[PDB]
Amino acid sequence: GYGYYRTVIFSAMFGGYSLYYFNRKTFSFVMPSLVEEIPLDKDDLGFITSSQSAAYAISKFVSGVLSDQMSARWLFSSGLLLVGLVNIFFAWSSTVPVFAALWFLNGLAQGLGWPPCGKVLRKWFEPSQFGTWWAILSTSMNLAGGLGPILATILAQSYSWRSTLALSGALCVVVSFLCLLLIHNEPADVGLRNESTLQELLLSPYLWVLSTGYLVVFGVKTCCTDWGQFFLIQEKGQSALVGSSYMSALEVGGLVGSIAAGYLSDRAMAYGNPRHGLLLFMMAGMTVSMYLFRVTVTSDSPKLWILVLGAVFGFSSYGPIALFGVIANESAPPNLCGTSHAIVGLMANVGGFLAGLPFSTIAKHYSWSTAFWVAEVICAASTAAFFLLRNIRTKMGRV
Ligand SMILES: O=P(O)(O)OC[C@H]1O[C@@H](O)[C@H](O)[C@@H](O)[C@@H]1O
Repeated sequence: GYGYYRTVIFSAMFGGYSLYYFNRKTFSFVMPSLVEEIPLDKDDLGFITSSQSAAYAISKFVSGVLSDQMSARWLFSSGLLLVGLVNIFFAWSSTVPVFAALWFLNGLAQGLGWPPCGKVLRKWFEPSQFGTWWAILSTSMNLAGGLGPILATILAQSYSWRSTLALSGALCVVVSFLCLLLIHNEPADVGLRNESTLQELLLSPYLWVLSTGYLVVFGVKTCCTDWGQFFLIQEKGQSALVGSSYMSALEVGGLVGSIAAGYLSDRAMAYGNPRHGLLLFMMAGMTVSMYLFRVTVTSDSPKLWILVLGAVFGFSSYGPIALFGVIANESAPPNLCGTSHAIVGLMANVGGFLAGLPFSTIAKHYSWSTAFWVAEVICAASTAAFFLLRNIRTKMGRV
């Protein structure tokens, strides 16, 4: 029965997480213009991305493991300020080692944003709305990623990427203070108030199936998101604007996938779970759309086909992520939640890392088309393996 605190703190969290994701992907968008200005090869960008992904994986694992020695409001503000500062210092730089270092510091700082977001969510809300509130808050990433790719490309006509990065850093710095002044860790303003072992958890042959299902989906999604603009600009003849709009159309369907995965899971169709069929259909759609994008798209093709393929791929790729997040927590052994998700998140992050330097060097050796061929083959093999392996124990922890 509290008022206006829920609104203020929720808006603050939305803004903060939007800025985090916008900074990471603002490097992602300025990559082509940086390549045009600074003559970077095909394997330095992958090196930078891989370094950032590894740093983010380590930071996220550490922050998930240690989530008690914090105030949940100083950590958030410090992370936002550090991200803004590293972006500002990234704006004024030329060489490759500096880029890699200043982006391994950004990836390290990026791990302190999400873990403290739940420490206020669990305390400011009744436990009957946390499930939907998590899903509502998770769309900030899609909102931030569906606006940047087109905005930066359409603004770079008269202003260089340096101005964009500097302004993004300044905005992050200011919103750091604006969010430190508003977020409340726990309700204390006027006065408000409310067997199992690791051996038996790692040995269950379902955690690794879920984990590899996630190292494959996340790696494929990250590789496609990061290199679709380059695949469109080079090889097949399309302008830079069409390539940028592919990413924005990818996140437009991603928002629908995350917010409708839960709706389609429990309803309609209802060991195993009554979501494997939907998950397999989503994976098959992700493979078919990626194959069609690789083959059908040519120099002469209406942009509507490209946008439709991007939206379909986004919908087919952002659904399994939410499905995995739900299923891992639901099938986790009792009193082992959180630590049953840290491993899954760590392997998803390492799969995202695998789509950096190795993908870049595969493309550099032969072509982009071969790299996407390998990605499609991997996805198809994983889908077939999932389809063959359904009746396995999903009650890990004790039997
Ligand atoms: O993928 P990131 O950058 O860790 O974003 C955090 C959230 O991203 C969502 O996509 C996952 O389903 C959540 O479980 C996760 O916490």
